[PDB]
Amino acid sequence: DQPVINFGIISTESSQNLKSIWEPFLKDMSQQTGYQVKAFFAPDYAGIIQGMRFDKVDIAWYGNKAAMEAVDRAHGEIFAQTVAASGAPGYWSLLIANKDSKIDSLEDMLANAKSLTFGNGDPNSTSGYLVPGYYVFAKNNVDPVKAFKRTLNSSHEVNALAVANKQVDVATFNTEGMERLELTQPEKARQLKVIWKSPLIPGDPLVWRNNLSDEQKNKLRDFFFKYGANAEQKKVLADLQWSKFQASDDDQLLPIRQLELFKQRTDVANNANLGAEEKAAKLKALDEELAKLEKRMAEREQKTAA
Ligand SMILES: [Cl-]
Repeated sequence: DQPVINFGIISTESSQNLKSIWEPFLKDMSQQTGYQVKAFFAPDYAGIIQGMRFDKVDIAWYGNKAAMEAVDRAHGEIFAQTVAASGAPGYWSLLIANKDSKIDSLEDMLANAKSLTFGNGDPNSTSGYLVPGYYVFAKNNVDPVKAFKRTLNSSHEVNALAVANKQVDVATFNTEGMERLELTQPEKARQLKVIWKSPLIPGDPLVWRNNLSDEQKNKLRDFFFKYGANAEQKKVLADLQWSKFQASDDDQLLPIRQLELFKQRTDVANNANLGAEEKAAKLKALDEELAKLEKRMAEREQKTAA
């Protein structure tokens, strides 16, 4: 009758794939903390966020956008951040096409959109939805829900396989998923080429529900920050594509929130269906949120100055 920690793991890949690399880690977490740690999977990232909102998920590995939603809607708090095994300070979003495709660039895709099928990402994905949503779509005034022959919304792994198998022409993806696919399904990775790469996205945070007990919070902090001390733990980390965990907080999300608001604002400005007053009202509201955010960001950068 040892207390249970439900650990949410976002659907970047199939649960079967995730278990093979997550189970050794959760077993170590169980041993070190004295809790029974059980994986919580879902079909999409929303399942983890909503699970946390109703206290079915205690702690989770999220991407940055899902962490933002968890903080805003699911009583979440960031306490740690993953660091790439390579030492990279983050990862990147990709657009992928099949190696046989004549689409070889963002311009080729946009120029030919009406003839193409597009695999968009999970709507709570940073690399799969938000990042390309802004840099590829909003900035170029092309709406993925209208521009293509057909669109889908799928996990990273489902998009990669759909492009590999010639079911979708272009899809969103990311560099961490690519490395994983290269390991688990090299025959599929061999069918893929990268036609676009985003700016750097910061490392994924770990988030807990803020009503977790003090004892659980403290033992979890101790576990994450001390992990990687020996060969066994180093192997676990490497298989998860990490080198270590470091301390973080909700302010990790400030630039993510900025990108989210840049996207929403540009999407509203681009929307030719809106009336003059309806548009002006929405943009005023969004610009006030951006002003408040950028003041907070300025405060944080100036305290690092002085
Ligand atoms: Cl699955």
